[PDB]
Amino acid sequence: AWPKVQPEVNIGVVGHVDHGKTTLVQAITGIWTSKHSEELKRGMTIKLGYAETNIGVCESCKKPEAYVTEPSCKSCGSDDEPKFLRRISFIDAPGHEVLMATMLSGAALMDGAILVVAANEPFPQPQTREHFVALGIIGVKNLIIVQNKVDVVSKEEALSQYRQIKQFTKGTWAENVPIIPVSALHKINIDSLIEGIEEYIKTPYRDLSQKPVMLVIRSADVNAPGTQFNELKGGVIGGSIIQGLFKVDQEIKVLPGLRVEKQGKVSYEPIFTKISSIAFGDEEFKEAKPGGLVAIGTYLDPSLTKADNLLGSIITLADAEVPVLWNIRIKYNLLERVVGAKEMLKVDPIRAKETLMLSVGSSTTLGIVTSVKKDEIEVELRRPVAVWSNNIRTVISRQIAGRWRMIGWGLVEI
Ligand SMILES: Nc1nc2c(ncn2[C@@H]2O[C@H](COP(=O)(O)OP(=O)(O)O)[C@@H](O)[C@H]2O)c(=O)[nH]1
Ligand SMILES: [Mg+2]
Ligand SMILES: [Mg+2]
Ligand code: NA
Ligand code: NA
Ligand code: NA
Ligand code: NA
Repeated sequence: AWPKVQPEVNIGVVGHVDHGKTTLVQAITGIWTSKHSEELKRGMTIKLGYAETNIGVCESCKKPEAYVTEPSCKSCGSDDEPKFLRRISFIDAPGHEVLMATMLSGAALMDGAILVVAANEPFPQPQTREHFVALGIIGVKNLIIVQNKVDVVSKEEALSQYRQIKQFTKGTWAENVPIIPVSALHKINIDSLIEGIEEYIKTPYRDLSQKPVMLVIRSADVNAPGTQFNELKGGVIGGSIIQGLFKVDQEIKVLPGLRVEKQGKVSYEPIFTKISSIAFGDEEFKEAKPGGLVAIGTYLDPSLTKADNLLGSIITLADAEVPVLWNIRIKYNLLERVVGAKEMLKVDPIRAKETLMLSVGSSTTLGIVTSVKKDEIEVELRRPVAVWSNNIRTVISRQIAGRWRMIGWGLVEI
């Protein structure tokens, strides 16, 4: 039979609102992650979506139909058992223009991505561009472009759009990114997509000797219906491990941690705890490695792990030396244009005293620019950040026309 292992790779699903991201994740995994009525009432799904699947190959059948997402070869007309390849997970990022920050949060977890482009809409829509550029900046360059909703357009329309997309990727880092036509709704040509995922989004090399670091996704910020969060022994903290590994019974800390407030003075103090259990999907494990949304059981009271006063952005081993900073220095670069805006806009230079939004790991923090000199800024953060490394790229956003727009990026210098 097929093994039960944790997912070994995270694949983002990005693109403009209503282009078919959640439907595509369903076509691949069988799982619809969002709540239909909530989406109806709000006109959007604000949480990240998360789902998993095993991937196999029927070695007798021919490709792409030989690829399967369950232990059967019936889809390619064979009674043989498919060979297990790997388990993968998807991170369904919101496409709505008011939700870039959430997308950026999700993007911190991606090892690769699928950009979903609706065939029946003008390419490229504002969040098509914004998400594409964000992926570029962050370094999620193992990309597949999917032309979705091919069932509603003619061959000529699809061809025309294809030419637009080729023209778009031409002369960029994505010049050789494949473009795969599908219908997510009708599950048309999904096997070619799986084939593409195996070809273009290889599981990255993981150096398990690195210090363990996990980026935290608060439970209120994610729809992960398939992942067990058992509070029997205490609060469960979900997220994704970006380096090293964690093990049951290990001592860990949540950083920046708990908001304290002693005599007008405000600080965030680390929350130490211990791993009581580790879960992926509906299975328990002795250890957890990068890839997948892991559920780390602790011995903490759930009232703490769910608290607004807990700034839980990362988890590390208890021994880890991690600066927690209220004021940071960033060596930045600005985009030329506000790529996510409807109007054609140049991004203005960074000005002292302006408010910026900083995406660091899975966290989002507003800050005031105290100093701007050359290609470095100093910013006083509304809440501190935990800087677990010297090589950390933050994404910079600015409020424009009542929405937060990505305008650039930088290195957090410590
Ligand atoms: N005709 C057609 N409709 C689709 C397809 N994929 C998604 N849709 C529809 O388009 C709408 C947007 O899909 P959704 O996955 O919610 O887009 P998201 O906002 O990017 O997650 C939904 O009503 C889907 O039923 C497709 O391949 N063909
Ligand atoms: Mg959706
Ligand atoms: Mg139909
Ligand atoms: Na599956
Ligand atoms: Na198949
Ligand atoms: Na990544
Ligand atoms: Na068609």
